[PDB]
Amino acid sequence: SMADEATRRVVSEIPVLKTNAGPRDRELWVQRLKEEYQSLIRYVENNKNADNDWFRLESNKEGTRWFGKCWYIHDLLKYEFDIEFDIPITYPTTAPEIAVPELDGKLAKMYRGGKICLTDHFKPLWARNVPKFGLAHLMALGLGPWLAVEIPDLIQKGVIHHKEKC
Repeated sequence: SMADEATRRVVSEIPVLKTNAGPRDRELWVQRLKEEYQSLIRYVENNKNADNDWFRLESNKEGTRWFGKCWYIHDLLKYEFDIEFDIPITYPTTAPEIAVPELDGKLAKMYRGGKICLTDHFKPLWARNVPKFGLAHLMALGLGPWLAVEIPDLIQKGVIHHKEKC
């Protein structure tokens, strides 16, 4: 499969997750969060090594609410977006829905309320890999490819503009 190899090329250095638990699952959920943080931090360290440190995330105490920032570079200008998501009760079989609230209503591939609209490929890719993919994979395979199509279009249509903070 071209799809299987493309997926492997993106995720092969991201730690695989194991535990079948969502937010209501007590000690099993705490264990899943250890796998989620261990996978996220290795993905961040790999990104830094590759000059692609493109996001920061934190969570609430319970690990049910995630928020932070992602950066996208185009013609050497770095654009920053605030991101957030909830963990569904049926995680990790169900994938989270990433929101970029500032882009609500500013492009077609966005739902009402700021959730990014992904290709029909992400969801079945996630489903076929349950429960091995986690939040690092959501960023790598979900938000990452979405920004690489949509942010270039927002810049060319002048929908977003860059201003340097110095």
